[PDB]
Amino acid sequence: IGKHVKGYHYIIANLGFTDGDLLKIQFGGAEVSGFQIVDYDDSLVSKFIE
Amino acid sequence: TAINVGNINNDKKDETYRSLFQDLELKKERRVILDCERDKVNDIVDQVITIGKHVKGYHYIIANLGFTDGDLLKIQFGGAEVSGFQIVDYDDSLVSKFIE
Repeated sequence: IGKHVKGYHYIIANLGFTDGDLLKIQFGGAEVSGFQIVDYDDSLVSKFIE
Repeated sequence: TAINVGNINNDKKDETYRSLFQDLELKKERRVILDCERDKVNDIVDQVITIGKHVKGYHYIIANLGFTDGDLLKIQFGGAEVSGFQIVDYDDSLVSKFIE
C-alpha cells in the first residue's frame, strides 16, 4: 500500500529486532525502532555465531 | 530529463538507482518514462517500491509493447498510476483460442 515513506514511524515490540527481515523497509524513508536482547556486538556472541 | 539507465553493473545496482532518483528529486519529478526491456522494467520497478516512489502522486509510462507481459501486481495498490502499451490483445477471440 506504500505506508513506509518519510513520515511514518514504527515500533517492533519484541526482543528480536535483527531477527526479522528488515531490509525490505530499510530504504523506504520511514523510521523504525525496536528492541534487541541478543547483541551481536558482544564478543562472546561472535564466538558463538562463527 | 533523459538519463542513460543502460550502462550499469549488477553489484553496484542498488547504489546507483537510489542516486538516480535523488537526482530525479532535484526537479521534484513525478512523471517518468522508462523505455526498457521487460527484464529491466521489474528491476527498476522493484527499486521504485523499496525507496517509496509509487504512492499517490507519481505516474509512470512503460514504453514497451508488453505491458501485461511483466509483473504488475506489486505496484498495483501503491497509489501511483501506471501507463503502458500492449500489442497482444487478450480479448480477441483468436488469441483466446490460442491461449486455451
